[PDB]
Amino acid sequence: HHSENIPFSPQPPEIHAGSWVLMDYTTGQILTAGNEHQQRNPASLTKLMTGYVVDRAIDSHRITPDDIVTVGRDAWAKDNPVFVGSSLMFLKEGDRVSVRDLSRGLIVDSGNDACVALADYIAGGQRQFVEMMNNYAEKLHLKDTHFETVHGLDAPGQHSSAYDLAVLSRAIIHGEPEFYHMYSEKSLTWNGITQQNRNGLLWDKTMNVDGLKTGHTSGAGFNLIASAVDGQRRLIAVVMGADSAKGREEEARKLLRWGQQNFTTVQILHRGKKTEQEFWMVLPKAEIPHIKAKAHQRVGEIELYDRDKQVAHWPLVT
Repeated sequence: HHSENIPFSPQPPEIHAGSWVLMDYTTGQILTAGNEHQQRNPASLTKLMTGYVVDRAIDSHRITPDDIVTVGRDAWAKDNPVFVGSSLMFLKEGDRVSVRDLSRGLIVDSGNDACVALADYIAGGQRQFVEMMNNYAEKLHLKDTHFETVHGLDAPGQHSSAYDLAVLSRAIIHGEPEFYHMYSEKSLTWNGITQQNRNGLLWDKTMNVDGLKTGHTSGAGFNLIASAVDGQRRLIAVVMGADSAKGREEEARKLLRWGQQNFTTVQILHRGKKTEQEFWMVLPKAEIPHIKAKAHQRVGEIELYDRDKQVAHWPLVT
């Protein structure tokens, strides 16, 4: 399924980073969070939004992943100082490439060239694509978020928040199914060059992480967006401003592990003896044995209890 405060929530672990959000997928509920709204430069994480515009372009049928795109000199790292040092798909002017293979270059390689080529194809140009990136931050209520460039390079004005990126990540996971799946592909070969997905957590042999993206912000630490499944439930950990690359891996998997062991996401409501609503909730596992629920329409209300404390309330029907 996809949709204030968690009752009797155990104490959060201490988190060594600037900012953090651990969020539930089904509900969007924050399980824990520190300094989550502080404006911080996202660096390459801007590319989550870039992929999202591509996803939404496919979803509205304006493009298709089979569409054959021609690479302008725009999307070629030779002669563009904007690109040197940065990560690339290594496209050449005159290359004819699928939307799909450009989406893989974006995601798996974090290809800055690929962003430009997708941008020109999708909006007709770089600045119109950023207009769309800002329109989709505004639709999604990313109140701390503003973009300037299609790849996050040469963009000192751009900014986001741990919270906003949690929200954007949930929208990404909830979009086109085969788009999100490309975040889990471990490698891409393009024009004779093979490169590795930079998200180390994908190879973790203790979870099912199909996560998003890692990054770094000149003089503001190390950042991460992971997401993990366990059975029928998904968590999203954003970490920002960790000391070191090893920190953000350990802090992100410390968050997700504490999420996984101590909480569950459950179906409270459905169709029966008590609603018209289906309703899902994030609860501590220790709280599951303590939850109690005390013409066409009707006139009472349902009052959900955890132990002897009411938490939420909805009308009573039939």
